[PDB]
Amino acid sequence: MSRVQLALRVPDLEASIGFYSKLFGTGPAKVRPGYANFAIAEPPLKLVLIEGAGEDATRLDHLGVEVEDSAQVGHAARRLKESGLATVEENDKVWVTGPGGEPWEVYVV
Ligand SMILES: [Co+2]
Ligand code: NA
Ligand code: NA
Repeated sequence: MSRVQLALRVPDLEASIGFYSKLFGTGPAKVRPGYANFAIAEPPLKLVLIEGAGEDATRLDHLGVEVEDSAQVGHAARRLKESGLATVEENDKVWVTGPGGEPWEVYVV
């Protein structure tokens, strides 16, 4: 259906991969320099780890909703705009930002 994407900026990518592998009982789906992600079935979650630049603590990088196909992104894009939110589309993604600055992407992988 759809799942939340949580992207964390972490000070230690390697330590974070080990921790999350244990927490969710599954290994990362993608690993490359400075980046890893996990595709978790239960709870439905795309977890993204971005290595920080000498960061002192983990912080939120961005948030999102991962959907099945482009049509769903388009539907979300139109609904969000009609609701009065300012949006930015990529062509597939739509971006909105919350009042305290937290960015959300609605996207298809
Ligand atoms: Co993302
Ligand atoms: Na979810
Ligand atoms: Na934060």
